[PDB]
Amino acid sequence: FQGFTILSKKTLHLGQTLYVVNGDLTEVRCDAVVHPTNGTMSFAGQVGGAIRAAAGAGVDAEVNSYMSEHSQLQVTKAAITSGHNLPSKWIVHVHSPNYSNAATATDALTQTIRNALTLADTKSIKTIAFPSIGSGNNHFPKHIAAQTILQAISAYFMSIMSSSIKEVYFVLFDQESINVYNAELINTN
Repeated sequence: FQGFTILSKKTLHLGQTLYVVNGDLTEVRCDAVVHPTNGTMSFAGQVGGAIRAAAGAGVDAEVNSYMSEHSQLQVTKAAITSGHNLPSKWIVHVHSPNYSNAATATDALTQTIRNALTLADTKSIKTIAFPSIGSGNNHFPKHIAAQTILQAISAYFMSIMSSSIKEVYFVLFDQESINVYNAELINTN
């Protein structure tokens, strides 16, 4: 519908490629999209509302059933459901931490990203699209969040034998967040 622009692309040491893209996360054709959420797996805010709108009411049944079987999504943890009417096959729901005046806030965000990627590997996901995580309701400053997330991804790929994940897209809707991710990608290797 709206289309996309690729503002930056960078390949990491062992060949995974990260992209900073302007567009609508729910329009990307990829294996998985990331849904930052809370312990009750709500679809709230700009990103969560858009995901639910595009996925359709069918996702509600699946998320509600997931909680019947698995209880709430604990902080830093991830869970996968189908994407329903989304053009991506899976939704990776992640419970990101809130920012706090402690180094533990960035550690927890690192673990959230590591857990999301690890779970995505279990499905042999090849391409995965992230919104800007941690900025917004979780209140991380934008640069700190982007640094933490990009470094967690770089470190993930250097901490496993191999991964199915070949491409990671940061799909951002505002110039401010594009500028932040573009700047931090330069320091991501």
